[PDB]
Amino acid sequence: DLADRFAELERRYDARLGVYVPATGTTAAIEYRADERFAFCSTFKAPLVAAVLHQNPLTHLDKLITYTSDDIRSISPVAQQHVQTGMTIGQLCDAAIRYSDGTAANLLLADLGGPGGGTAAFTGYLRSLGDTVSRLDAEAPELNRDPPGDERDTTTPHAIALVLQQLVLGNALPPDKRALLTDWMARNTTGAKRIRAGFPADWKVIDKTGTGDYGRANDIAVVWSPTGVPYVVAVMSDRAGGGYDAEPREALLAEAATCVAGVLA
Ligand SMILES: *C(=O)[C@@H](NC(=O)[C@H](N)c1ccc(O)cc1)[C@@H]1N[C@@H](C(=O)O)C(C)(C)S1
Repeated sequence: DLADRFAELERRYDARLGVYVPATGTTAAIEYRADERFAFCSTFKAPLVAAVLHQNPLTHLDKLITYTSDDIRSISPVAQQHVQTGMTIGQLCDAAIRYSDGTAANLLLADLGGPGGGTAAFTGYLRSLGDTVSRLDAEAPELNRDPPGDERDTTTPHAIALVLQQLVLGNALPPDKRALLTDWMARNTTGAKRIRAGFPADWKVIDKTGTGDYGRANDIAVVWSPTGVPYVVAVMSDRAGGGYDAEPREALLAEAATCVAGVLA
């Protein structure tokens, strides 16, 4: 029994786990704590890139953005290396998705513009996709730090799955922009030990991870069966019982995904 297996994993990792897989074709939706709020952490960077792509002509990707020492305020594997030269919008999108670069995401928020350094426009983009649940209130590093239960900077496995479905599988973006977002998530470097780890090699996986304080570990993915049948998989977790410094536990996500993959096979 699936709910029993997820609850077993919660006890194993002293965690709260949320899972959603939308209904499609002949599979019922898979849901576990799917309507409970979890911190976005870096998972927001996927719809952020979509927002930026949607808002501008495709060749806005070629615009050079400059930034300085005081803009590096969070884990930023790429932006720290290019600080002397700047990064184009396309480079920033690439880094935000593939390396979960915090500075890149902060600069992309500013590019979107408006109140809250872009967080309000980001939230408005989600509302345009019918997501009345999610909210972004802060940028990096603050967005990963809200106390357990606080609704700031949260989504739900249900809400973010439906957003990702529209972005990758549906028609939220035109095909060319859709393909850019899909390819960056396909080439993600941070996700090998999460949803990817729970699906057989002959299934295609694209994803965006998130990791935060209070043992937060998330992953949102689109997977394709060996016959090209796609599914959206959202797994979110925290370990609030260990306090602020609780270790995120990727293995929880790998195990949850293995259970999901068993049902979808
Ligand atoms: C978004 O989730 C980002 N999270 C980190 O910036 C955050 N400071 C943090 C990282 C790791 C911890 O143990 C605690 C807080 C980036 N996205 C993450 C991811 O998995 O995608 C990282 C790649 C770790 S950093």
